Order: sequence, then C-alpha cells, then structure tokens
Amino acid sequence: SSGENLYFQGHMIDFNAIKNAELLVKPFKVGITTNLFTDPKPLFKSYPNSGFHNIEKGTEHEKQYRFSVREITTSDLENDFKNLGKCWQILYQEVSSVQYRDAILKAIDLDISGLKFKMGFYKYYRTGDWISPHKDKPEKILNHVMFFNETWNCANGGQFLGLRSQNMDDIVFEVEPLVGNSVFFEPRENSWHAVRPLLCDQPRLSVQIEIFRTQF
Ligand SMILES: N[C@@H]1[C@@H](O)[C@@H](C(=O)O)O[C@@H]2[C@@H]1O[C@@H](n1ccc(=O)[nH]c1=O)[C@@H]2OP(=O)(O)O
Ligand SMILES: [Cl-]
Ligand SMILES: [V+3]
Repeated sequence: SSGENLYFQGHMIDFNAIKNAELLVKPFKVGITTNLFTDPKPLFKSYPNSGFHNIEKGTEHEKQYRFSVREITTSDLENDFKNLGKCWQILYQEVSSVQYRDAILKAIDLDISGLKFKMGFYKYYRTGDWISPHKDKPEKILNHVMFFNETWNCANGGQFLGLRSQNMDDIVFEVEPLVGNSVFFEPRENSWHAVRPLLCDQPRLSVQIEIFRTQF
C-alpha cells in the first residue's frame, strides 16, 4: 500500500523526458522519448472516437498512405474543447507553453519561439493502414509524433520506422507505438521514415504536432 501523502505531478507532459530524450544525430537528428506522460494510463480511453476522416493516397502521389485524421481546429479553441476530453485541452496548452519551447531548445538546440503549429489525431486502425517512406514537408521546422496505446502487439505491424533512404527495408531504428514513446525531429533532405503497415484491425492511436513558419 502506498503512503497517505501527496505526490508531485507538475504537468501532463514530463518535460524532462524531452530534455533527456534519446538523441540520434545519424542517420538524421531525431529525439526519442520514453515515459513522456506523467499519467499515461487513462489517455488511451480518452482518445477521441468520432470526428475522423479517412484519407488515402496511392502511387499517383509522392507518398502513399491510408489512415484517418481528426484535426484540432479553431472551432475547438473557441468552444473550450467541449467535444474532446479535458486531457486534450491540457495537451494543447502544454505544447503551446514556454516549457515546451524550453525543453525542445535544450534537447535539440532548435528554438521554436514565435513559430506556428498544427495538432491532429492520426489513427491507423484497419489492416493495411500505413505511410510510405517520406521525409516530411520542408515547410515543417519540427514534427513531434506522440503515441497513446496502452498495449501493442508488435506482430500487428505499426512500428515507426527510421530509415536510411526511401525504402521500407532500409531500417535503422524502430519505435513501438506505446504511450510515453514519441519521436521528434526537424524534417531534412534525409529524414526518411515510415509506418510499417498494420496486419490486424487494431487501433494505433497518435497525435502529431507540426511546427512551421510558412503555412502548408
Ligand atoms: N501530416 C502528414 C505528414 O506526413 C505531412 C508531411 O508530408 O510532412 O503530409 C501530410 C500528412 O498527412 C496528410 N494529411 C491528410 C489529411 C489532413 O487533413 N491533413 C494532412 O496533413 C498530408 O499528406 P499529403 O496528402 O501528402 O499532403
Ligand atoms: Cl515569415
Ligand atoms: V512523417
């Protein structure tokens, strides 16, 4: 039994998990967290279940993918996030805080002060949902992908793949989509990555934060 006392929990995000992320510089500069969230367990159940749009692109497009997305919009800002769980309003407030800017600056020596961001729920949940090898758009100065699954059968597919080239097989590292894990990097001419296609209809739940100066 635990003690009859308080315990410290400064924020939804453990900013020290960003400052002290695993940091690669080759193949490209990318941070990988563990235990990003101070209270991870309830986040899976609170992830939104409606409001998504399915989207796909095939070989006609410069990247291929199949997934569903629900963006945070100005409508959510104006209605005090009434259509989302309270934890997503808190996440938005923390991403928009000086603390997040300070953590990123310490981790990767990039200053995001005064930049803009988008924030969206990206759900992969049908067999074959994936995204093909891509760098991210160069208009993006930083991308931070956060995962929310409480459990994940690795044999399901769905790993984030860090790649050495535009080739699904040229894998340098993998990240499992488990709550607390996240990946943040500046898009560059060689920041190749992908998501291994799902082999099962199992929901793989993420949020992407996209930071930029020029709208895209
Ligand atoms: N966020 C990722 C990221 O991969 C990014 C990049 O390339 O950095 O491209 C983004 C991609 O999701 C696509 N998407 C789809 C529906 C929507 O509402 N918003 C949205 O962003 C778009 O892909 P496109 O169709 O090639 O433009
Ligand atoms: Cl500008
Ligand atoms: V990407």
